[PDB]
Amino acid sequence: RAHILSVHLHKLTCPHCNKSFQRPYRLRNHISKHHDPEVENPYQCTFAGCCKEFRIWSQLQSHIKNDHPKLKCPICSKPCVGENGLQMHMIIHDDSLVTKNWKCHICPDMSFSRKHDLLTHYGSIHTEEDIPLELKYKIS
DNA sequence: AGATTGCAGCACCTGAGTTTCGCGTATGGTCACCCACTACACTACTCGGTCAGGCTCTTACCAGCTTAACTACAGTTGATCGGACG
Ligand SMILES: [Zn+2]
Ligand SMILES: [Zn+2]
Ligand SMILES: [Zn+2]
Ligand SMILES: [Zn+2]
Repeated sequence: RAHILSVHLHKLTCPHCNKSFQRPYRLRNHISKHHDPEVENPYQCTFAGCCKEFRIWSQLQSHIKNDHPKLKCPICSKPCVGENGLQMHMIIHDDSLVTKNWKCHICPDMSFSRKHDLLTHYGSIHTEEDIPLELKYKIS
């Protein structure tokens, strides 16, 4: 895989000056300046569904760090991008919309009908230690 | 009534119709081995983004002046706007 990407598919080289760069990111920045079109805003947001464009690389660095920070779900630690990403993923845990089933983390048999009732099993066969966070998190 | 002779009865070697058999030749059947394909979960090296380090370029200068434009003061006229008409 490395041989193909270093002897035949020269993807890390400039299309114009024939320098090369240690990551595609720096090649992109290089093309955006040293071989740039007459465009006023040489930088464009690299992320999903974002259409914004910028004059100086520092403003793009700021925009990525502000509006596309890479987060982990507070409950399930799965990664997501930006405020919308977190708010979209938080629906999955929501007990008002997602009228989910109720089970033990270990015991195969459980089949509760309400959240308060599920805490009886975790309060007796387990205890207040090693209950799952989605059950515990009365955060709203 | 004897010398010549046939009948036919005895016994033992022999022959086929009939049978049981052995094998060929070949066929369906047991079952043991090991192969091919598939696949859930995994191993591990690379690529990639991000960050620092610190060497690097390039700015534009102080008050004044002296080369260059605006940036406020200013006046009659627009035609959206309110709110009420059709
Ligand atoms: Zn180049
Ligand atoms: Zn963006
Ligand atoms: Zn979550
Ligand atoms: Zn249990």
